[PDB]
Amino acid sequence: AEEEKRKAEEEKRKLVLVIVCVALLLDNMLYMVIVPIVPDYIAVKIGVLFASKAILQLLVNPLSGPFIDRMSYDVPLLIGLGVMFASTVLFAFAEDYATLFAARSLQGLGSAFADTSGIAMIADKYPEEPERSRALGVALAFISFGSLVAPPFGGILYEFAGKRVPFLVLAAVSLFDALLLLAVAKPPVGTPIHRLMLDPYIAVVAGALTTCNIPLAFLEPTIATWMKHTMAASEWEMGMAWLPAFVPHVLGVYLTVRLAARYPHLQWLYGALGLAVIGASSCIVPACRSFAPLVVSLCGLCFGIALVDTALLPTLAFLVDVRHVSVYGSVYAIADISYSVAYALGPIVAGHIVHSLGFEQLSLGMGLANLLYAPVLLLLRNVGLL
Ligand SMILES: CC(=O)OCC[N+](C)(C)C
Repeated sequence: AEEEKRKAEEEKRKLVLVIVCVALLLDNMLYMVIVPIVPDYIAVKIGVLFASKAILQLLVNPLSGPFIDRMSYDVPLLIGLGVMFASTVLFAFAEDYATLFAARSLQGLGSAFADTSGIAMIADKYPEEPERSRALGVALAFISFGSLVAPPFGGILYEFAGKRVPFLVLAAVSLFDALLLLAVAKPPVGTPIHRLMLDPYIAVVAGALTTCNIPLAFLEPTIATWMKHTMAASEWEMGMAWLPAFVPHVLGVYLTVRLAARYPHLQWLYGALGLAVIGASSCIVPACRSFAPLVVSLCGLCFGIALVDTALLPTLAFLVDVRHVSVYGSVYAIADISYSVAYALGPIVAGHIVHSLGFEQLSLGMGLANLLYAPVLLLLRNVGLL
């Protein structure tokens, strides 16, 4: 009678959860597999390429906020996966420099239309605290799986085949996922965004996401030359250095979901612990001389970003549910802005800072920026009262 429709609605919930998580996995695969291929095909500006992706993702998101607010979620998710498919097909036969440039900018456009609406859709069909925390935890777990084990197993199959075959196969996989979303999904006025910068705790979560995401923006185009300069830097362990930093991320997301379920007041405290672990994991970086201490420092850094993201995105959706209209367009767009600011300031400025100032000084300044934004989360003792 009723339980038939309830189990059908549970299937329709879990199915779009698995589909959007696989879409996010392929998205982060496509972000992290392209970066060792563009310097092979040359013939600062490479930083102009990557920061152009991030700056186009920055410029679309306030303009795109009302598009997810004023309309539904299935249409921008379909637009996002379609633009991402077109970008991957453009990367399949990207020959000149302008081809790579336009393809990377369209990948940023697909980011702005896909990732924000996907994290909104996962946080829309769970209007309750432990299930929303579990769903966002599994979403960030697949995002971390992509961004932290996909580039080695993409580069391995890049070595002995080329690039024309596997990018077309992976774009066909992404279009297969988009057609499955079309086959099963079957396709109020919200709160504006120009007031949300004057909304203070939204701004606190935005600054915390930016300071959380700043080490992976200022270390991924940076640590590679620091392998050759100081470290022994074997190729198996230079290419696969980010592979062991996956299991602490899943351990951190399980700890954060478990401490968010058993405790409704310890989101922000373990989030400040996450910022503290990010700051300490940035400060350890000069002291490492051999390989495995650097590995465990990167593992601590990914543990910290897992804690911070899983403790603050349900807090962000909770704050939208408390104070404003229950829509999820512009506020995860503020979250994506908080990603794009760090990933825009990263690749251009990091190499010039290291070549001018030094790498130990940059790492200490980054750790001090983390640990001095750590007393900004003192204010979040007044959220669970609401
Ligand atoms: C590459 C990217 O989209 O940044 C978010 C991934 N994360 C949460 C692991 C840093």
